[PDB]
Amino acid sequence: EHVILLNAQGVPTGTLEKYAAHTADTRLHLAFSSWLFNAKGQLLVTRRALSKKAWPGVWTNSVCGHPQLGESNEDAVIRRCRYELGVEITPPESIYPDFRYRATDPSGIVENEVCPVFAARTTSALQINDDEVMDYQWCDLADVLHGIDATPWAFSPWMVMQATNREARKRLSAFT
Ligand SMILES: [Mn+2]
Repeated sequence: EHVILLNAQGVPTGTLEKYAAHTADTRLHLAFSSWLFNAKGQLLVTRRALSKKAWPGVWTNSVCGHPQLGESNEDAVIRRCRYELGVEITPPESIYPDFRYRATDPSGIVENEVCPVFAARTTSALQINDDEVMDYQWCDLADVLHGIDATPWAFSPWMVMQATNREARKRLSAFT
């Protein structure tokens, strides 16, 4: 696994090995986030495994990751959903294509990402990958947004930042 590097124009300049790109001085790179909803309209919230290098043991939106060379964003979502959660999904839909953030985790590991956001619905049962996900929950969207708004430090910084953008929250609500 690698990440795709980007300049200030969102133009790709190359590539680096996933683990090694993520340091105290992480260079701008490409990621994605998806918000997954079941047939009841509940959002899947997941807790990252204790073994993750960056934000281990942290609650977060359904699935995030790094698209690889030659793979669309959508296919990255679909593949990471099969890999982390053992689940099939409807075609990912853009909700926040221009999302970009920088943040620092309790060990000083920085994420610095152009991170388009998607929503999809699950169409099969979860089969949890314990190396990635230590816990999850199905929740009402409005409950999660109140949590995020009250105690943001309880969630990952990309989850919070995505959820707090007005256009993004409105599209996520409409999707449910
Ligand atoms: Mn990253």
